[PDB]
Amino acid sequence: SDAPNFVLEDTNGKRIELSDLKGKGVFLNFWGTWAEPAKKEFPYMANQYKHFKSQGVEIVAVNVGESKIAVHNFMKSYGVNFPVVLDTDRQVLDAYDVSPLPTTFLINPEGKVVKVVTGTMTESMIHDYMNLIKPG
Repeated sequence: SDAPNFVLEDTNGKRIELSDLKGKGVFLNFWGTWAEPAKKEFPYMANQYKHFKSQGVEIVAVNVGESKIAVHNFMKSYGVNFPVVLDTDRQVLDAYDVSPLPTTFLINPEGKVVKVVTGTMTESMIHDYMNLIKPG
């Protein structure tokens, strides 16, 4: 089931289009700084990303319309090492029909959504999901 495309700037004004990431598996995570799960889970993700990045899985944590500073702070606080983008006026969110928050979409290399993950993730789970979508 096809994944709605989008273009947002990450947190250094750098333009990211979802369809550019064809070939790679995409851990598409929707989040806000208020969500207590993302405080638990971002360190897990940064940790698994050390492993999975060069296996061809990519993470795109789409923050849900918060200001640039709020995000940068949260990123620093939780040692983020992975691409975060800003959905400033919340359109991508609506495009994706999201809530709960967080919500993760697992997108395979062809670009279809293989699993919608909602609620809580163990690092253990995060790892499995990253397997579920990696190219090899």
